[PDB]
Amino acid sequence: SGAIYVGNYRVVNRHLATHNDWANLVWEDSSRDLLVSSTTAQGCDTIARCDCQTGVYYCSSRRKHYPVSFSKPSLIFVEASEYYPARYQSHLMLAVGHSEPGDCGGILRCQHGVVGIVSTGGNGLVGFADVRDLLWLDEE
Ligand SMILES: Cc1cc(C)c(NC(=O)CO)c(C)c1
Ligand SMILES: [Zn+2]
Repeated sequence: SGAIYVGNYRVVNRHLATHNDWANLVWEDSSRDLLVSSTTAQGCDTIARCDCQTGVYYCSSRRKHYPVSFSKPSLIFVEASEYYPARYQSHLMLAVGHSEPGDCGGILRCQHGVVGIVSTGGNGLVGFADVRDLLWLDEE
């Protein structure tokens, strides 16, 4: 589980979005596993605006923050899960690291702020949904 809180926006894994998230939906993209809902109060997380390929993510399944290299966001084939059938996930970054279904929502951060959230796993590789192209999160 886990969310980014920037301005009056809340960014979650589409598959872990609540009734209130959908009820207060701003934007979702199933192919990205992303959803943004409107929030009553202001968030404090800074979104990275950068082409960083190194950072630290939180892995709840190890209660540990792992420094990682990660690939640039790309269209990648992701095997079937509880929430999506075997499909091509867009805006996805891969690193070598541990990832279990419940690690979705763990933040990936570089020196600039939040790069994305854990979205995929398996075969000793963690996948993060990029949010750095969503410029509109830094305004209204
Ligand atoms: C955090 C996380 C971990 C794993 C193993 C998976 N599974 C897949 O990659 C697809 O089957 C998903 C969706 C999320
Ligand atoms: Zn950066």
